[PDB]
Amino acid sequence: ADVLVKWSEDLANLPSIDTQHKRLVDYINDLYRAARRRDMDKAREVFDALKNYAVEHFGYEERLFADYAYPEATRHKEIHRRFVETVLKWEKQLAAGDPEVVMTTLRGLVDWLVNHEMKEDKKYEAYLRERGVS
Repeated sequence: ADVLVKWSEDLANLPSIDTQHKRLVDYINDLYRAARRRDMDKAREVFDALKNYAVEHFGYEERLFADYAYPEATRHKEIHRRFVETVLKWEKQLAAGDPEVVMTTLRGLVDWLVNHEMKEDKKYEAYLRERGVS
């Protein structure tokens, strides 16, 4: 009753990646509690940490892609870039348009965790593991 997103064995990936993906999960759940609270101060605070961390995380994945010539680097990097664009837009709508904007961004963040952080990222795991990345 408290949590929006939970870890799953299907999200599990390289251990260094898990560390970062787990942090995104916690930020999503933080934003969820802030919206339930409800509490726009916290929501904007959490959103900023989420925004910065997501960008750092995308930076780390792209560093691995480049170093190891991951064949789908270009597509994956562009998906990240498009999401960051989206995130900047949400940051504008969330400051402080309505309070239900935070709900539309939570809907977007759940979709992103399920379709990207799980489904899309899982694609790089074997290739990188093969080459000694963990």
